[PDB]
Amino acid sequence: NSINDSKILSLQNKKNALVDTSGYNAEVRVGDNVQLNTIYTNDFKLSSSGDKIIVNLNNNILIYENSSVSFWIKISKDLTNSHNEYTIINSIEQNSGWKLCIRNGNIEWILQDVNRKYKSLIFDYSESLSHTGYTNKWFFVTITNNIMGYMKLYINGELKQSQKIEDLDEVKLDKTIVFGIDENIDENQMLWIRDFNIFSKELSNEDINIVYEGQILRNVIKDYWGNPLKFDTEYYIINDNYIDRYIAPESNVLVLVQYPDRSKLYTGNPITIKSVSDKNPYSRILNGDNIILHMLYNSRKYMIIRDTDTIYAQNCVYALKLQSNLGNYGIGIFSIKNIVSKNKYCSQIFSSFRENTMLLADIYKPWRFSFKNAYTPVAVTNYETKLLSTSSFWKFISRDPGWVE
Repeated sequence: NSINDSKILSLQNKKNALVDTSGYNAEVRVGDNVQLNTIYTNDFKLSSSGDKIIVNLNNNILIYENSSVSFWIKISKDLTNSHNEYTIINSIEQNSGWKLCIRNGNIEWILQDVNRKYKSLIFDYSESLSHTGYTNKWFFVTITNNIMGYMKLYINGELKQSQKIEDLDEVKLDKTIVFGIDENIDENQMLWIRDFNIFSKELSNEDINIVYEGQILRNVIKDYWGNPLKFDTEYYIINDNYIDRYIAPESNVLVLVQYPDRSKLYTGNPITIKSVSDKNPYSRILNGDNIILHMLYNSRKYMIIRDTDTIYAQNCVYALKLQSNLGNYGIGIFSIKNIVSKNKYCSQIFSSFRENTMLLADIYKPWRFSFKNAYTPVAVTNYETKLLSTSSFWKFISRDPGWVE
């Protein structure tokens, strides 16, 4: 309400064109090579040869003023793992204005006056390409400014930095905003931005979380990178407690096998998700949807099913197995639900076959004619006290163009 009312620029894909739907009619010129609406309706990709977007504002409503800028961004590995500084959004016409820069795993917002003097807010999104970092992951950015002279930086609704801006003087805002990288770049160096908005007020933490919660699309399951999960797409599924292990069948019992090369992310047996009630090929998976899992193992497709008999040693614990006969079988139907978290894109997996179970990974003796131990994904009953266990969190890693190897 009050939030939407203060929007003076809102870049959205309407026809098959990126336009300003704030009502203020800014002119938006998109380069011919720029790809729009590839992951999210209102996203655009900056990868192509010097491709860019120019926004010429047609108003004069808007440093010592109240304003906010928000958008989501996803930066590829090759671009984050570079020592060069890249300007991606620029308002600086002459010497004053603002700009967003990328450099060595850090994202930086700069506000400078005519004398080349500047102040900034910085955030290390890529620890060191760490699993816990945001390299090639969608994350929400928000920058606010107030007449008090403070500019703040929020990431996924969390305040990261605050800065007093009295050191600077003459800072006039340009009527032009240019998206794009001017520096020469390589093939796999790319980034995506979605839902770029500018507000004529300083959004409060409450306001920001409302924007964040509304644009993350809570009912759409997410893959590891933050893209919406899709049917008929291959995924490497990993458990949050064993990020260095991939799912694999031993003696028709799925177990978590350690990666041969700990740096190679795409390791294992790809799993494709199928919809029980057929829809459209690669359509989005919503929470509560019934799904079936197919694993590609040695060039053959198998359906993952829950074992009917419990493993000896809550109450019941069942191992997962593979079945060559594909089709709709209750024992192979699962349900997925996103986990609420600002640090990860994970989900929990449930089965309501004969008893309500939730998938978890832990140490067990899954076999019948053996006492061998193994880290194994299991479907367990009475999981009420397990809802917060990280051992119940699963990540779906897809082959993403922003992470090549």
